[PDB]
Amino acid sequence: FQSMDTLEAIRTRRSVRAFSDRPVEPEKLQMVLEAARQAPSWANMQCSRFVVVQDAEVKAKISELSFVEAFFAPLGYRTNPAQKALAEAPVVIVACGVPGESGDLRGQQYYMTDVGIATENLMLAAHAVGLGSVFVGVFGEEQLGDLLDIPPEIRIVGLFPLGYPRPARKPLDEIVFQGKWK
Amino acid sequence: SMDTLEAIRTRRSVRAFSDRPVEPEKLQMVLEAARQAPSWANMQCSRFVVVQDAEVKAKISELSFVEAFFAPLGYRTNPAQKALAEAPVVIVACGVPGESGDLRGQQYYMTDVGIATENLMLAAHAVGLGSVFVGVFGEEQLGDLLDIPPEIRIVGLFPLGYPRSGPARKPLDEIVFQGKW
Ligand SMILES: Cc1cc2nc3c(=O)[nH]c(=O)nc-3n(C[C@H](O)[C@H](O)[C@H](O)COP(=O)(O)O)c2cc1C
Ligand SMILES: Cc1cc2nc3c(=O)[nH]c(=O)nc-3n(C[C@H](O)[C@H](O)[C@H](O)COP(=O)(O)O)c2cc1C
Repeated sequence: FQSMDTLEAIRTRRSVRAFSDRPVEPEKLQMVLEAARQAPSWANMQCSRFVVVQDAEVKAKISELSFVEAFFAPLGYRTNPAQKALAEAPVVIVACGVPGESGDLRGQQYYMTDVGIATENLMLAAHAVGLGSVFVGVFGEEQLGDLLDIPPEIRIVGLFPLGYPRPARKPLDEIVFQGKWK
Repeated sequence: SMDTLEAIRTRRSVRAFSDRPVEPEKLQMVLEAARQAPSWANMQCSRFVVVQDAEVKAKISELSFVEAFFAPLGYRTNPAQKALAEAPVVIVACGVPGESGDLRGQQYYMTDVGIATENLMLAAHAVGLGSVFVGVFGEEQLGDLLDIPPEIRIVGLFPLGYPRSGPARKPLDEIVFQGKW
C-alpha cells in the first residue's frame, strides 16, 4: 500500500491540535492501531493497551480532564493546547501500559518506553494515511481511569486525538478496547 | 526509502550483522530521524553517543551480559549481546530526566527516548539497515566507558548495520556525540 515514504513521514509529522469533524474511516483507524500493535516491546511482552473513544459526551469529559490549572501546571505546559482537540476529534485513543509486562530495572520504568515506541508507530501511521494526532501527556489520571473503567493497576500514559486536520503479536482485540476498558 | 506502513510492519529486531560499513549519509538520515521526534514540551531530552571503535564496541558487548540474579523480565540471557560487538555502529541512547515530564510518578523521559528510538529504528530499516533495542546492560560501567555523567540516564543500545510547521529542534551537534560523551 502507498501511504508515505518513511523518512518523509518522520520529518513532516506534526502535533495536530485542530481537527475537522470529518469521520475517520474504520479502515484507516485499523491501519493506525495495527501499526501500534506491530511495535517492538520489551521481550515482545506488549504491555501497551488502547481504549478507543468515539462518544461525543465521553470525549467532552476527557477534554475537561486535560485542563491545566496554572497552580498545578506541569513542566513546560502552562496550558494544555490540545484540550479542545480532545473534544473536537472524531476519535480519541487512550494509550495505557501494564508496568509488570515490561522491564523494571535500574529504577527505570520500561513500560513508559514501550508505550512511547508504540505511540510513535501510531502517530507516524496516522500521518502517513492523511490523519493528524498529538501526544497528550497532561490529564487527571484517576478521573480518566474512573470514566473509562480502567483498573488502577493500569497506568495511563497518553491521549491521542485522531482525525483529519483542519515473533507473533497478541490479537488486536486483546490490547484494544472499544469505548471503555474491558 | 520505504513506505511508512510497510516499514512499520516489516521492521525486525536484527541481532546478526554483516561487516559492510554504514554509509555516512545513511547514518545521518537515521540520527536526523531521531532528532525529528516529538517530545514533552519540545524539550528533547534524548541524547545519542555514536560508537564505531572496534575495541569499545567489544567492551559494550562485554557489558550487556545478564547476571542471573538481575535477570529482567523475559531475558534470562541477552540474545543481542554479540550484535553489539559485530555491528559497524552502536548508538547509545540516553535521556536527561529533568528535560521531560515527571508527574503521577511517571518518568516521561523514558517515553521520549522510546519515541526517538522508534524513529531511529524505523528510519534504519527504511534505508536497508537493521537494528535492535537493547535494554539489558550495566549502566554504571557503560557510563564510565563512554564518559557519560551519572545524572544522564542510559536507556538503550542500538547495534546498527546490514543484516547477514513545527517548533525548532536542538541542533544535531548538541544531541549527537561522536565516540564518547
Ligand atoms: C525496550 C526494549 C528493550 C529490549 N531489549 C532487548 C535486549 O536486551 N536484548 C534483545 O535481544 N532484544 C531486546 N529487545 C527486542 C525485543 O526482544 C523485540 O523487539 C521483540 O521480541 C519483538 O520482536 P521484533 O522487534 O523482531 O518485532 C528490546 C525491545 C524493547 C522494546
Ligand atoms: C510525552 C509527550 C507528552 C505531550 N503532551 C502534550 C500535551 O499535554 N499537550 C500538547 O498540546 N502537546 C503535548 N505533546 C506534544 C509536544 O508538545 C510536541 O510534540 C512538541 O512540541 C513538538 O511539536 P511537533 O510534534 O509538532 O513536532 C506531548 C508530547 C510528548 C512526546
